[PDB]
Amino acid sequence: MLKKKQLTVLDLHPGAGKTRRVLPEIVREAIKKRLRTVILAPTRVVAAEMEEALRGLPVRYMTTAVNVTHSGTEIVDLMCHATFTSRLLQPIRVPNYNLNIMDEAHFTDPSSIAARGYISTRVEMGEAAAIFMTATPPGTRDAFPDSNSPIMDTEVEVPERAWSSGFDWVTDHSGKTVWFVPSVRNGNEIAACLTKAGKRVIQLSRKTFETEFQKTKNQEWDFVITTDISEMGANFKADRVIDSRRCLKPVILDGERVILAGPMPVTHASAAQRRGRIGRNPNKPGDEYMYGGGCAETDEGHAHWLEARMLLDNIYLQDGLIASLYRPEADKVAAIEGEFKLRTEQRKTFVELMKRGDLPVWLAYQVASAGITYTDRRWCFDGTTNNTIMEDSVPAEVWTKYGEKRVLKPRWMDARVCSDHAALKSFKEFAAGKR
Ligand SMILES: Cc1n[nH]c(C)c1CNC1CCCCC1
Repeated sequence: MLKKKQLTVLDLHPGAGKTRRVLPEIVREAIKKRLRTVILAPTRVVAAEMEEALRGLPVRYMTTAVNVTHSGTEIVDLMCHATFTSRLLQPIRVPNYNLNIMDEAHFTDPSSIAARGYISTRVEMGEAAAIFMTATPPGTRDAFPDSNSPIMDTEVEVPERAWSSGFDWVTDHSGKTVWFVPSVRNGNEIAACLTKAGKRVIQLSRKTFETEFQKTKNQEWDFVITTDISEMGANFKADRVIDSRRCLKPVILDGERVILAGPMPVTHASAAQRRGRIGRNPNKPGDEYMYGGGCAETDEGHAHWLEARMLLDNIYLQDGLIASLYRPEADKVAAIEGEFKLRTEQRKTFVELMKRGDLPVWLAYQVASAGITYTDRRWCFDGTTNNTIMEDSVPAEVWTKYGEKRVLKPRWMDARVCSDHAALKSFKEFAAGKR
């Protein structure tokens, strides 16, 4: 696999041992052949699991999720998918790795799509080798792959709101359940209903993942309520998965605003990854998978692929050349390569609005391309009346950096800045000039 000019897709079924068995063998061979290597983890939790599988081997951990005293003799680096893309964008030299390994290469967040695009272009140019590790590569049509032990698959109606009757099977179970919901707010309602019935519930989402995941090992629990983030290598000691089969979809309207459409069906790749949380122990057959809807190709026209093109257009590759998206996922967006390329000063603002400002890629692009500097927050207050942000069914209010109380009304509206209580609190701090 390690030979230059080659991209290999390691597609063994979920639980086959790609991370703990195959990955250390690849690393040993790359070290023997003196190949400068990079290993890409989707989250900080998976990075910690990788250190346990690679313990003893000379690997340089470029993350604070691991506490190691590095010897300085390493030719293998390990970092998260988002860290790789961030360093490419910033004015810091990233080595031209001979071997590029991506674990959980099915991750559809914008920085993961960008990393696949950049790596596959280098391979196509005859410069590097690459290995994409996932049971569900882009374009998969099989929601029910093989597992370590048989799974009981049942199509059933799954509640998406609090309930009084009709779903006895949910609370009559005596094991442990991992329940996938379409959003943070939807999960809050189901958690409240279960807690009222005497159940012990843990909630997981992108912003709380590392902290709350530790609770699954440190305390007794009956249910885990989670968004699609737990599709990226999160492991649990459970015997049942409840899957709504629904997700939210960011959509750009008239190139003017971003809305969160849905809930709508998940892809076959997501359904297989959600199902893949159970049936992992070969000695424990009979884990249950309850699913409440069908699959569809909802990644076509999804804003993450447009945002990935915005990142790739602002990454240096060679003179005026721009990296393409990974071939099996390129038709998900209607975009001309190079149309989002910014000049030096606007690019610097774009990077800082994402890195320090914590704004979504699309929103960061509108501000930077309009010629506005990072600290200038006048655009958060001069939008039209129909862009007013609502807090508890009443217009949200902030004190500006000048000391004036103003209604939050952004020139560009992106629904992700107010999708939950935590997101709106962080966007209020940005509008006030607090970061
Ligand atoms: C380590 C681990 N992973 N998943 C589960 C479940 C556990 C057990 N944790 C409990 C915590 C409370 C005391 C007993 C041990």
